[PDB]
Amino acid sequence: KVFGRCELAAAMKRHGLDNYRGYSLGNWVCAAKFESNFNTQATNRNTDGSTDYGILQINSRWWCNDGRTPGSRNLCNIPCSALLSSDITASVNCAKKIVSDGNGMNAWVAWRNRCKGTDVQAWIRGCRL
Ligand SMILES: [Cl-]
Ligand SMILES: [Cl-]
Ligand code: NA
Repeated sequence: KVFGRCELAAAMKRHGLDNYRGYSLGNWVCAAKFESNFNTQATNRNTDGSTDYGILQINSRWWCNDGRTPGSRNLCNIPCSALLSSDITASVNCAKKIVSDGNGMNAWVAWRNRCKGTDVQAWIRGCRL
């Protein structure tokens, strides 16, 4: 599913991401925009053989099992394919574990490089939330 900007903002808010660990909703929408272009089916392979999955591009080296990342952990205890659903629940629940592990949203490279320190509230402007 390719989410609209306000549609995704509303779904993220319903799933408890607004101000989760101090990150306002706009940070999460901005991160999703630049990680996946709001596409739940996005996948991208990394140089170490791991793959990033879903709207928030969660990495198989640590967070999910895709059966093809040797020596990897599955800290969210999910198959990576669950992160590609039109239902963002699995992605949100796993993102909450990631953002809580000490490094905050810096775990998302696109957030650090394209959202951090910008007016992220612009990403939810005009939305009925
Ligand atoms: Cl915001
Ligand atoms: Cl933080
Ligand atoms: Na894994």
